[PDB]
Amino acid sequence: MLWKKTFTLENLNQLCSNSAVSHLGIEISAFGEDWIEATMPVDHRTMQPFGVLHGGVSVALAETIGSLAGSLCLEEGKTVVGLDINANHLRPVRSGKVTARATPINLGRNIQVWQIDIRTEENKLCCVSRLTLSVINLLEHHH
Amino acid sequence: MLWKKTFTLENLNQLCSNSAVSHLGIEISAFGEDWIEATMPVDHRTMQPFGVLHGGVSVALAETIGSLAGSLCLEEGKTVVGLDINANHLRPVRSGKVTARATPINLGRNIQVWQIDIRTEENKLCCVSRLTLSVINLLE
Amino acid sequence: MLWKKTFTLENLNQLCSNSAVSHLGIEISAFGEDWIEATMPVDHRTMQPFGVLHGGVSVALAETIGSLAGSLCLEEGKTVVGLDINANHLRPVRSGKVTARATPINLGRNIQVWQIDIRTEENKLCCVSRLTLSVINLLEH
Amino acid sequence: MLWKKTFTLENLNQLCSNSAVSHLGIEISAFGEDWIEATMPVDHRTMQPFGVLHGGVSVALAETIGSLAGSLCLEEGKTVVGLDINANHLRPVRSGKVTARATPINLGRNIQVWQIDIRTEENKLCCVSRLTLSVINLLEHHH
Repeated sequence: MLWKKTFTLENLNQLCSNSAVSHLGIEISAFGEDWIEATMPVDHRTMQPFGVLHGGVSVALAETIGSLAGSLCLEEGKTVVGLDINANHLRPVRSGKVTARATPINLGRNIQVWQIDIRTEENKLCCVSRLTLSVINLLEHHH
Repeated sequence: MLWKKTFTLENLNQLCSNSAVSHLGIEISAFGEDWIEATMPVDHRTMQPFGVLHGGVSVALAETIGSLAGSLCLEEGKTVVGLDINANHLRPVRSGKVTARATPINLGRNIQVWQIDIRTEENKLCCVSRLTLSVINLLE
Repeated sequence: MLWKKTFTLENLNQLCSNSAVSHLGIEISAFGEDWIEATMPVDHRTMQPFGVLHGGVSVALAETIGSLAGSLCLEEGKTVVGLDINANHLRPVRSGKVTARATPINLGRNIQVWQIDIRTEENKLCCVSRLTLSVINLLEH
Repeated sequence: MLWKKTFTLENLNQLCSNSAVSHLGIEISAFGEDWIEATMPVDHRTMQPFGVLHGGVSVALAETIGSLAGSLCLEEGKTVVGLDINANHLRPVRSGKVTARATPINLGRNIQVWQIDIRTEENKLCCVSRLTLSVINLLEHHH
């Protein structure tokens, strides 16, 4: 099992409240031994001005679930900071909710690399992303 | 000039109402000869739970302003589709507003590449992004 | 299956000769129903100065196998143009050959997106890459 | 200012000898206060079968010049490792030499981000790239 922190979906969702995450309707929704998922609605909150899911907001979803995932793979007292992200948009989404699944590509001492695949409710791949994170020690004095 | 469509900031801001763009408090805020800017507040709509600007939302800002810029560089009957984007987050932002400026790298017949630089109110670069768009001929 | 062109490894290697591909000692090495591989030695032709495989060169390999894979998924009279590529380097490589496997992510009408994984001799992932290609119709282009 | 190591272009070219850098005909060719350049011939060593400069080889040139630049900004005892790179290929090149310039975007304690722009001898922009580097310390014992 990948995780080093103990958590529940309910506790994760509470932590994310009052932030860009809750503001965008994003919900941490499911997890397994080595992946975790978040969903997000396609509606006026998340669409670009022509009735489709805003591609930039898709990336917001990817960075959210990947950073969360990366932190859960570290012991208490450590967490991650997003360094960079890239993504390809593969198809437009007009309705329903999308689901982003984060899976680890490499978990280093200092650097983590995560894959995030975002799929429509029809299970079609609509976005693929790769995220690079830095591992930080929370007890270091300068923060 | 760069622009092929006529537009005003008020018009552009009306086009973006009741969407992800207005939902994030993003405002199309200025433009020149070959650049255009949008602003976004750093607050509870746009921050991580832990109180810094959400880097994913900076990307949303970047894609908004670059795609808009891309469409303005095309004649009527043509538009753009977001193909890919990448970004580096350079520094944390904890308050104020940030400004994203889109400038063109290459405007081709089929493909456009745009640079987006996002800066803090202290004029510091906090995020850089490159955006690739596909040019589509709607009627033709 | 995946491929729309018939081909052999021998034919592919020959087409690639007297170019950057052969200059780098890259060889098209195996394929399956929906993936294709190339190998590349780690020696003085491909190392950066302090004795490890050069990351940029690893990306040249990725773009090589991804683009070839792309072209083999199209019918005659069609081909691909590299639009962009990105990669993460995961670990240093000091010897042997590395192997790059291309697998498709999405093959659309006008754009193809390809995944490329590069692994060492002990099957360790040393580089991961995504490549974006433009589909061109040679008969109007 | 930017540079923390003392160097000349001859030193740098000496350092790159008998490596992928020399193998590709890449030459360190100029530098200023805030940037450094390298050239590379477009010929059979560097073209793809279709007779244009190999895009992957352009990225090799970008990573080369950015990583070298990255190490030159650091005190003796420290250097860099490539973490990731991305590039867009903007136009075919079929002859002459290309020139790549690395200019820093942000230099952190642990992470550096570099811009590389590659141009043809007509000074047309043919490739833009961004490189992320990790800062390492070579002088730690033991350890």
